[PDB]
Amino acid sequence: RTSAKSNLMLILLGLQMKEISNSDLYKLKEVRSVVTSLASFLFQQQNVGVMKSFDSLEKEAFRDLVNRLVSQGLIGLKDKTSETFDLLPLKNLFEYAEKRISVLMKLQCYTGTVQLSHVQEKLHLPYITTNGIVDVFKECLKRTKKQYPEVLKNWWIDLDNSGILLHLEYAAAYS
Repeated sequence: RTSAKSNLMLILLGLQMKEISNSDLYKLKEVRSVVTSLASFLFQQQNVGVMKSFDSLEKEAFRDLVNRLVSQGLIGLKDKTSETFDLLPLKNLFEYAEKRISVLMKLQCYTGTVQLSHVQEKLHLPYITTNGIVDVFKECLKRTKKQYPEVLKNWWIDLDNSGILLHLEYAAAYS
């Protein structure tokens, strides 16, 4: 249902804090589950003659996951020396998406554009990418459909690198 990257993304979103160090994050039970699962994939992918310890594979998996997120601009490295991540970009992106989706539904809009540059300017996040915004909206839309089945029947997201196109289909009750 969701990629390993987005599972870690959801864990970060739920943490009741604005920042977290690499070491504190790696100690979270939920994080270890995701990491262990990815590590087993990395073990299978090792080339012939290559056999690293599982622990080594887990640390490599964890680094790959965090780097994928930082790379999409979903979270930032607020401090390199202490390896502390800034979680505000992620939480602000989710707030932005939730509000956008909310207003679109209230106006019964079936198709609307979300321009990447607008999101970058609005939240002062130059590093956010379209793939990052897509995953944030997918998660919010998934939650919206679950919480408001009388309003949101179905949804789709199309690509327009300049932005995304949200498609919303409404349920009978809302009309």
